[PDB]
Amino acid sequence: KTEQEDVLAKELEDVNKWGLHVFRIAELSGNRPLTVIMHTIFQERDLLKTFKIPVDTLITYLMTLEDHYHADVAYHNNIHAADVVQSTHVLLSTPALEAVFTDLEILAAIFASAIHDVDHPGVSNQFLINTNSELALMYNDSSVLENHHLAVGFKLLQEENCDIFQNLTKKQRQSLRKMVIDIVLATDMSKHMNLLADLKTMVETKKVTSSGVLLLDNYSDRIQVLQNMVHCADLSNPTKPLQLYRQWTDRIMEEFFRQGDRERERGMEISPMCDKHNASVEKSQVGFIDYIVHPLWETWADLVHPDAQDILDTLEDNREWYQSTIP
Amino acid sequence: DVLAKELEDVNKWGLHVFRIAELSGNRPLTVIMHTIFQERDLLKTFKIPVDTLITYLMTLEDHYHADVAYHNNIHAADVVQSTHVLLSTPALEAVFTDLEILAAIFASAIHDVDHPGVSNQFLINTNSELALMYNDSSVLENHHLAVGFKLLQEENCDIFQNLTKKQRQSLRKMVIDIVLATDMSKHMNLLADLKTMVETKKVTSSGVLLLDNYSDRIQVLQNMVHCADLSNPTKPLQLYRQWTDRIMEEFFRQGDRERERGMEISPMCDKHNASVEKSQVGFIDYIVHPLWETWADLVHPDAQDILDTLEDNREWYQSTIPQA
Ligand SMILES: COc1ccc(-c2ccn(CCC(=O)N3C[C@@H](C)O[C@H](C)C3)n2)cc1OC1CCCC1
Ligand SMILES: COc1ccc(-c2ccn(CCC(=O)N3C[C@@H](C)O[C@H](C)C3)n2)cc1OC1CCCC1
Ligand SMILES: [Mg+2]
Ligand SMILES: [Mg+2]
Ligand SMILES: [Mg+2]
Ligand SMILES: [Mg+2]
Ligand SMILES: [Zn+2]
Ligand SMILES: [Zn+2]
Repeated sequence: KTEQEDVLAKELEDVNKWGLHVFRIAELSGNRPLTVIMHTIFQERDLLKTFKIPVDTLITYLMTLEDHYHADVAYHNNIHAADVVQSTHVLLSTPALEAVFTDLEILAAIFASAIHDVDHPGVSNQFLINTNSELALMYNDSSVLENHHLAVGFKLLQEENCDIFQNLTKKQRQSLRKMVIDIVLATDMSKHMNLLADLKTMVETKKVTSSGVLLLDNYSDRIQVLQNMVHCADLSNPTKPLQLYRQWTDRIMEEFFRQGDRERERGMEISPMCDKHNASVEKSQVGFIDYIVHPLWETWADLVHPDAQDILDTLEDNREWYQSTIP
Repeated sequence: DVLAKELEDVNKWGLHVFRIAELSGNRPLTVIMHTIFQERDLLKTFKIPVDTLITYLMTLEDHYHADVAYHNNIHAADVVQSTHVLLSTPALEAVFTDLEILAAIFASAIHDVDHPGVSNQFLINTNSELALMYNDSSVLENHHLAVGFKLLQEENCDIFQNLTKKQRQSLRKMVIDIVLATDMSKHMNLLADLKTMVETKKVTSSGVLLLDNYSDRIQVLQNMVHCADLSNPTKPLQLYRQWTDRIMEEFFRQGDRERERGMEISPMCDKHNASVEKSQVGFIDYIVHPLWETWADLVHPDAQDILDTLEDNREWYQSTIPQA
């Protein structure tokens, strides 16, 4: 749903697959990967018809949302947003979750993924706190960027011909709003340990039908699975085909080193992994996997067993790549 | 003058704050904060220039709204002064650092600044910019904090300028934790934990509370400022009556806006159907007494007189309500 001069349709055939080449999509779409992928998912899940979303309204909002991801930020840009959307889209389709979620809950998870880093400045919450930024002042040092991402994502609905939720009922809007806020605030890394703990508890008390489909009894259960799902998608780089992962790693190091440069310039202690003069990119990816990504994904794999087995296997193959390339 | 005479009672529960408002040219927050900072020797302890302090206070007080009947500068001054009294409760003697004392008092002063006179729920329900900015979570309390700290940036307003970097960071953290605890949606959880704190509390031989970690310390300051926020019905009846007038005027004005917007009118906000007596009794019964009873437990017997007044005031408001 954007001028492309190409196609693009061949690549988009993998939109239902892990390891869709999102960088290729960005190139082929004129750097509109978020609009393209979102538009394709909404058509495929029939969400326009279900929620009576005018298509030109959808594309107008997406283009505006995409414009508020910063082009000069190496990792937290429209491609990452497109990536987390598409990954969530795939996770939602997992067999163990078949017919578990409503169309509104599906819509919430996808919308949340799309806005979850919008207007990201390329620095961390802690950098913003430490430098007494207006944003950290606004949000009292609490989930500073995640609060902002939500505010922007919802505020953009008010731009001309941009309110994709105009035909939701008041109650639907309220519920969707609550769910999106819950999901995006859960992408705050400071909540990771708590989220994982609660995911492990969920796995332990897992209930499945005969077909091995999860049974969730209430909002707490459903929102918790959605929170962890989008958190998994946000943390999915190392579980992707290696060539994708390698580029994601290049981008986050570029973004991190730029923060470190800002810290160095202001005589601040340089943050962990943000010192380009003293970095161990490969070692850092292995620690990332060992202490953050594998624990999470092993637990997700548990919840949806064996739906996520190949992802766990790739994660292990990718861990070995970076291991084998430590100098 | 007469103001200096009224301010002699600044260390006592039931200070006539309305009188101080009148006599100070409607600057109760400024004069009471100044008085308390002198009293506790805060300017000396924290190298705060008096011209700075006053400049900040006047700006802060200007940012309370004149046309808001309850949530204005008089309420701010009242919570400041009540917190100030509670801090000096015997059970808490030499428990808190001067920084923690500064944090509680500063928190109280800013805790409702720029209040628009309507509730969080109203702001959420009318899709306000404030609720949009803060994702429906502690909407006004986040706002109060942001504005309160932001005013420090004004010309000659930075009263913390001579705090060490660690001091400023610690103070900022404590003030945030305290003002967020004034969100009513956290009341039951705060109360629930306070009861458990009380159940397991430790005291020295001298009878003073022992609070070993930050979690316990801030928990007590959170509930202290929450009690001061909720202290109207524990005051002499002449004062309590005026507070009741004001909150009802404020609530009915919110109800008027809700009616004009075709919205369901919020509980106790309909000028046509509300009973002040029934409302205040319910307020004491389900919110104020359960909290103050727990506070009185914590510091027993320090708060018994406060609790007695509360129970008298309850018995009083319920006397004109027919009952079986
Ligand atoms: C391909 O590499 C990464 C991809 C993603 C992340 C990562 C960690 C947490 N998230 C979740 C979102 C989040 O909360 N943040 C908060 C902030 C701490 O930085 C993160 C970047 C964003 N994402 C980390 C990656 O690498 C590590 C960072 C230095 C090398 C190891
Ligand atoms: C003198 O009367 C009152 C004085 C104070 C309060 C009161 C309740 C909660 N607080 C704590 C601060 C707060 O959180 N809020 C959130 C909002 C719900 O309304 C309150 C206004 C403020 N303060 C209530 C009083 O009574 C109400 C009028 C009808 C009976 C109830
Ligand atoms: Mg193919
Ligand atoms: Mg983020
Ligand atoms: Mg369950
Ligand atoms: Mg308040
Ligand atoms: Zn992200
Ligand atoms: Zn208040």
